[PDB]
Amino acid sequence: KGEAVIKEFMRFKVHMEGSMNGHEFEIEGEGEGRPYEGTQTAKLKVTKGGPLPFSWDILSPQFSRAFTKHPADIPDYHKQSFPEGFKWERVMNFEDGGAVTVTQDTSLEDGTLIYEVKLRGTNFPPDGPVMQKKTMGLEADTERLYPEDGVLKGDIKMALRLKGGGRYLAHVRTTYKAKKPVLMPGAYNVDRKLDITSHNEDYTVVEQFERSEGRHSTG
Repeated sequence: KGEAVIKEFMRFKVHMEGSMNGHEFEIEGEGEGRPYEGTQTAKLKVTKGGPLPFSWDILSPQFSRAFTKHPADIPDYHKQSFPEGFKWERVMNFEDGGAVTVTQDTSLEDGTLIYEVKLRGTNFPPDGPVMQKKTMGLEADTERLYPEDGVLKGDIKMALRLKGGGRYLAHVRTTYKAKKPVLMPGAYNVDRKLDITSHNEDYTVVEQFERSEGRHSTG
């Protein structure tokens, strides 16, 4: 059924189980958006291990690949994968040695997208900006994707804003795997900006917004 199945308005539910420097936690949330316009929002709640003793900015990019706008000539790998869906596998590596491995499953149940996330973060300095909660959101960035063996492989130069000024950098590498063969794009870029739009004081309830749009590279 493919893109037919992804409607101009879609809802999702998400659950994450994670650990950061051995601190176990869980998140549950729900979201919605306009998949063809590249916009979405989510409301997340900490359901275990709260209040989190680390930056929310580690978690925010783990909460939705059906919601990227494409120009007419770039086929949408993720939208085509439905109703079966897809998985992804990510490594984030930060300038001070922090490391995060993340896996995700995306399915569709009764017209709602279902996301299950598993996260493990290690090697964060206990007095660094992530474990001291001294970051201030993700800067806009670009994911360079290329096709290989029926999967997409992405690379991001990510930047977290520091409280008081400056940037805290990471590289993000992800493989995106449809559960059935789909029409492959060529190599292309996805430009993203993800904002935390509201939160309670202890970040046990958080809302975020993301705009995502695919484009060709010029070289």
